[PDB]
Amino acid sequence: KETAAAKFERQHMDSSTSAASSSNYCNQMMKSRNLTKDRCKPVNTFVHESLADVQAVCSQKNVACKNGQTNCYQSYSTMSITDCRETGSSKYPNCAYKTTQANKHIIVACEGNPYVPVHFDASV
Repeated sequence: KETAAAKFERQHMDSSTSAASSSNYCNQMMKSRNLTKDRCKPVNTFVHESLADVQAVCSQKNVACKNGQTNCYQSYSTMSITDCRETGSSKYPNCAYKTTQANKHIIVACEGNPYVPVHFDASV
C-alpha cells in the first residue's frame, strides 16, 4: 500500500516551484499527482516549502482539526501555497481548475512515529 505520509507528499507537496507556476499549474498538477484518476477532486492545496519545513509544522501550534480530532497543527510562519479549485465547466475526465497562489498559515493533521503530516486540513 502507499503510506499515509507518502500520500500526503503526493497530494500536497510541491517544493520544486516557489509559487503557483502558470495559469495552467492546477490543470497539470491535479492530473500528474493522480487527483483526477477516479473523479475530479474538487479542491486541493500544494505547498511550496521544503519537506522538512512542512514536517516541522507537526511540532508547532496545536489546533482543533475540522473533524473535531485534536491532532492538527498550524504553521507559525506563512508558507507559499497554491489552491486548486474545480471550475463550473470542468467535466471528468477532462478536469479543469483555477490556479490561485497565496501565502498563508497551513493546518495539517499529523499521525505516526515518526509524527508526520498525513492530511491537509486548512489554510488561514
